[PDB]
Amino acid sequence: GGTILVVTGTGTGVGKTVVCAALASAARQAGIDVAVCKPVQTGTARGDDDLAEVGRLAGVTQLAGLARYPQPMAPAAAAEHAGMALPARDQIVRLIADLDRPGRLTLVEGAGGLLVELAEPGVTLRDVAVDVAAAALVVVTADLGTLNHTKLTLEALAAQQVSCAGLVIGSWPDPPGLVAASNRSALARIAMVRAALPAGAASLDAGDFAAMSAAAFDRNWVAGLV
Amino acid sequence: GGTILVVTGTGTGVGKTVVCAALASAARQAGIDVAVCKPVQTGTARGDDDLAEVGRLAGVTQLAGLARYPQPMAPAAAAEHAGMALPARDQIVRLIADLDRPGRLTLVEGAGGLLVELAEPGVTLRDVAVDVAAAALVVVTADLGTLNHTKLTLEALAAQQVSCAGLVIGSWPDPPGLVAASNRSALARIAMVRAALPAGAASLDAGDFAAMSAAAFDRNWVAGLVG
Ligand SMILES: O=C(O)C[C@@H]1CCC[C@H]1Cc1ccc(C(=O)O)cc1
Ligand SMILES: O=C(O)C[C@@H]1CCC[C@H]1Cc1ccc(C(=O)O)cc1
Repeated sequence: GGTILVVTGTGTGVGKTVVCAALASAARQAGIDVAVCKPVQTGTARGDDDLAEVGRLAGVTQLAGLARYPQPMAPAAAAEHAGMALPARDQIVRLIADLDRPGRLTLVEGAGGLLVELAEPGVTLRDVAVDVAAAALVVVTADLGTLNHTKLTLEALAAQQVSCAGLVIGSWPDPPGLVAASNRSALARIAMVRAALPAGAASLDAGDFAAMSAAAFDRNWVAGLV
Repeated sequence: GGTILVVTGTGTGVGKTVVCAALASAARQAGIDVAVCKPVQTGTARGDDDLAEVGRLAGVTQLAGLARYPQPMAPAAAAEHAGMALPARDQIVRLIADLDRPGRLTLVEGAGGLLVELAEPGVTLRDVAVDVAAAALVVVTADLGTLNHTKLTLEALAAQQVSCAGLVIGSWPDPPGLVAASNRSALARIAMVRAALPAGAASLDAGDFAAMSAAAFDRNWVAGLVG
């Protein structure tokens, strides 16, 4: 196999997808073959499609999903609303395992934070990460409260021996501000901050997004991922 | 001693203080002697004073502070900004132990969420709860994202064998939307939802607050907290 990395976050709406896209873009620009697996998508009624964001922003074509739920809710609630079960754990893990190949960086995107249910019954992205021996990249905010949520997520990773590949600040403000600047220094004291994406990066066109991504990450770190 | 409960939250601004006030009020209405302590208060330059707020709302008079910092930031950053040190672990323990008394419910209000550093080095409200054998009451929101934060918080309590006294929804919308109702149902499957404080509870006067508080908690559960 290659390198499997779950891209999780401290919560919902913290920039997981755009960080997934940004890392994919940087990796592809380093010559790395990149696949993204998002087993479960919700909020499809309003048009959510994080795989398409990755495909458009980063140029990834190996974009694997299993289930799509109309309502913009956590997978379990969206599945309950729709009256249909979430996928099975085996579906998700085998899909990722089949995507994984030598020389490839396979990013795995869940929904919401680390402990949200992704597959029936009650299996999370952390469970999946354990099953496929992935490390976890954790997308954080720079906002008030990020320190607790980041420490909570890192503890939960370590509790099941899922290695933390670093943090990415999903949206970095301009100009920072006292709290954002303080949080960035504090976050760097608990884990490597791999990048801090400029606020609004998710709306860029493909060209600007690739330039942003290459600048966002350390070249050597990206190159060493596989 | 009596019963020590730390009142924590999934994060900042989730209603910890109002919940502390609400529980204090319900317990006082049960005849339970209540003390509330706030090891670390930040935001004094903004006028933040959670003890004064619990006193105003619930009529608690036994209010013990320790460290206070001007800036409305996490304790470590507020202390750093003030050129001050955080308190030491033994100072928070002493502050709580001095309050603990048979038949008394002592509430310890944290700053931000459970894993926030309250004492150097990296000492948290969870560490303090371990030191004083306190259970933890977890204030949650009903908003999108609460489920992950609540499970993260409950796992962190269990990782150190800190009993979870239950959850309190810090603000409950009336009427609830689809997500809030789904979240409350999902929260109750995670742990006991002891109360859901009505939105705007913090704005009530002492009489309406006391009524809301007596209505918000199960009086048997409250009385059961303290022997
Ligand atoms: O991936 C995202 O964060 C954006 C999704 C868009 C639709 C709802 C988001 C999924 C989600 C929301 C709340 C919770 C919870 O833990 O309460 C778990 C997962
Ligand atoms: O008690 C509260 O939640 C209200 C305080 C008012 C001013 C800052 C709040 C404290 C705090 C903020 C962020 C974090 C973090 O983990 O980033 C930890 C603690």
